[PDB]
Amino acid sequence: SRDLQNHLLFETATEVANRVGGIYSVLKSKAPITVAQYKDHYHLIGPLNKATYQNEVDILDWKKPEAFSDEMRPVQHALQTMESRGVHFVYGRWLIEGAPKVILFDLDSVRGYSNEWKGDLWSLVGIPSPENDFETNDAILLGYTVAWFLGEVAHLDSQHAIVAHFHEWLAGVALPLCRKRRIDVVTIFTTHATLLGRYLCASGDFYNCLESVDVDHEAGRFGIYHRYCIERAAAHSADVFTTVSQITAFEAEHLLKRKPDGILPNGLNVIKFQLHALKKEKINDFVRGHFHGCFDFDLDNTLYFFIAGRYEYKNKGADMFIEALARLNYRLKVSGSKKTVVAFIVMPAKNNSFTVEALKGQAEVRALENTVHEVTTSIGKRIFDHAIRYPELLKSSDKVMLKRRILALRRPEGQLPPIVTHNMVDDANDLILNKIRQVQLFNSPSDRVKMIFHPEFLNANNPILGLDYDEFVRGCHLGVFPSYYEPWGYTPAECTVMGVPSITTNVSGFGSYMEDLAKDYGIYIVDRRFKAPDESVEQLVDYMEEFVKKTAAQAINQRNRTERLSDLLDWKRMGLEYVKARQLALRRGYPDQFRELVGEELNDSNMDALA
Amino acid sequence: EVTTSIGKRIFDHAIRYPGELLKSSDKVMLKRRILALRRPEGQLPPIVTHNMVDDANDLILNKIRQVQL
Amino acid sequence: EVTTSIGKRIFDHAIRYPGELLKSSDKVMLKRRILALRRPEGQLPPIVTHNMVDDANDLILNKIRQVQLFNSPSDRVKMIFHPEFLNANNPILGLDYDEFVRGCHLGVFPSYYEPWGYTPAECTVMGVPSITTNVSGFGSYMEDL
Repeated sequence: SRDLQNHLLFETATEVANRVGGIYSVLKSKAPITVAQYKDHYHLIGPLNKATYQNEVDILDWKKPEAFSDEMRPVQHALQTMESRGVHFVYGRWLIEGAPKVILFDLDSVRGYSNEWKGDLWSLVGIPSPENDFETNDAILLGYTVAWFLGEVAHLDSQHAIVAHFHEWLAGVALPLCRKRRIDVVTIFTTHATLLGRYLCASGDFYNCLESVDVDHEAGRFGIYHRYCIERAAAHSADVFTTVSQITAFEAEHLLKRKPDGILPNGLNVIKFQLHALKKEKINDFVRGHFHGCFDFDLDNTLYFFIAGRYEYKNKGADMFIEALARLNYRLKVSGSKKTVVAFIVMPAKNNSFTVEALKGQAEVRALENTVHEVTTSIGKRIFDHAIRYPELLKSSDKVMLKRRILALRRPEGQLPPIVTHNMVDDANDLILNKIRQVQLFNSPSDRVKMIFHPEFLNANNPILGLDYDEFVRGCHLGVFPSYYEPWGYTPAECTVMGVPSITTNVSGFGSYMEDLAKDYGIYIVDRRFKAPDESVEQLVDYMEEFVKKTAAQAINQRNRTERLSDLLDWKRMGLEYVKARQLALRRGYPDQFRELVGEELNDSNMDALA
Repeated sequence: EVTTSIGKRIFDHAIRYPGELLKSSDKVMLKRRILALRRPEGQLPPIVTHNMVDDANDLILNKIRQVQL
Repeated sequence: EVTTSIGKRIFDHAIRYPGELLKSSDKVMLKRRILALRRPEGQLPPIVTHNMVDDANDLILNKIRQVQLFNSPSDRVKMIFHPEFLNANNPILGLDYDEFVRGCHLGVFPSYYEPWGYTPAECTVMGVPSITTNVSGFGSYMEDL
């Protein structure tokens, strides 16, 4: 009879020590909080990537008697066993804050049992498996191996109750087998999206008619069925099934046919982040360089809005964003407003570096700054040297360079400040460019919202916008992320962690989470789920307008409010949901033993029903 | 302070395209500062920086006094 | 980051008065940073910093290829071709021409046709030894002093 109190934890995922997904970040940022709790009882397991593992893993020698404590011996012999049978792997530490221990199976050292396994899978779970699909070959390989490893452990270990957490389908094949072979681990499966969710939303309706689609048919339609089956099989074979967000839990219910037992939101290592004025000034420098020759508005009266993230035109809501800004521009012209909104779109596209036109802008305004500085320290010297000697300060020499530098700013007649900072490797087909053309936001002086597409990551060493993303974000006034498909939404979340009011939606994971915890705290949530497409856009313009018409003091209220929401997103608090999931996996596995530890019988239908 | 102001005024005119640059406020605190440097008539710049705990006897002082520097 | 962590710990000790000064936290981030510098086996430091819009036909690249200066460790002269004007605000070589020139030791301008040669001349005005030629305008003028 096993120890529920002092248990083992094995977290499995494709991303363990190779950034291939956004799960990499979850796992990496969670390490610290879980390593603190489980110390050397915790291991992450994943497919060894032979291209990268050396940049991320402190390779350890696992055979040395020191490598493991005495109670943790069994894992070591468990590994020992695996090597006998010719299963090669890299034990080691994953070089991140927390430095959790890691088992990385060489999928090549097992590639042999390929056919034998594709078969054994189909004849226990009816999961088809074409040979042209490497990922599933890899995901089956990984699966059989880990299940193998865990049986071994469960065999040798007999003191520790064993929980095994699996993330996303690619690391889920182990889940059916663990249930089939009646292996003595309680299992947990978290999905960070559904295959069908992505695929259905990859064209341009969803959140309404998802409850009435024939999944078996739609998976078919996408050449996905075998992948779909692994994702479902994992979801039913798990003792506890979870998703990262409420919104995704609803998608999972109907697309995978099992109602999630709970939600495991993504937290951040909030210390890792924790200025606005100091950084806003760097954005100012950019704007003067960009609107040189026709800089006709007041920076003390302009607001900076931004959107950022992967370039997913429809799914990240770049379409709503631009459209809403065009409609925000009308409202401000008609209302006769005094303010300007310069709106950045930071979304990496294929590009051929900066446009000549945008490089010049900056260089000429930088030289103006230099000349002014040289000229005024000259006046300084002259005023002071007069005063100290007691008993037009600009000489002709300075006037001439001053004049030259100001003439350098004039721009060709009828030429407007570019809507893009880079050379697009597809100017004609680009979804963003074409959408801001359609709405005719061309940065003309009449236009009260200005547009700036920057199709590349931000680095502080750039000739244009000399900010690192984190710097730029702080410098700004409002983040705008009208996402349509977005299981978590790190960017809005981490935007808020940095003390910057933001707009998300109720169909973002982060959004939906945030909903249950209004607008006074610097988070607006656009309803993209129940209003019609157009009413959603209009609600977005309302939130923007409201924000523009905010007094200097009304804004500093909000800023200060959101900044205090930051502690709500640390793993210190969100990690408690991983604990409910684990402890529900235990309660379900050893119902009897669990009653003895708690002093009664607690309810076991949800993680929240338990606690 | 005065010159960084002049700086910002010259830069803002320029950046916006399309004579006394010292405004009255500056000329004032400038004048005050210059006047506080005036020394009481016939008071020369001292030959010493410190309070001498024996001003009359000190060899150094007296010798520079004797040579009237 | 790590060093000021140490400075803080050393001072705070002494000031309170009355061995691995690097905690585990710091050793991990140090080790990652060191491993991130490992280059793929057999990769030598490029001879060029940029993307050549005609890599195969380029006169400079082809000549340094024909002389086989490939920057391997045995080579006692390293070769860096930087096909672009120098600007302080660059990711790679953050210097203006004038900064870079000054920070070098020797400018080499073996010109064949050059009625003056402002480059070697200004090089010299910035206090840097330089090699020109008796067929360079500036060289010729220099030979008479």
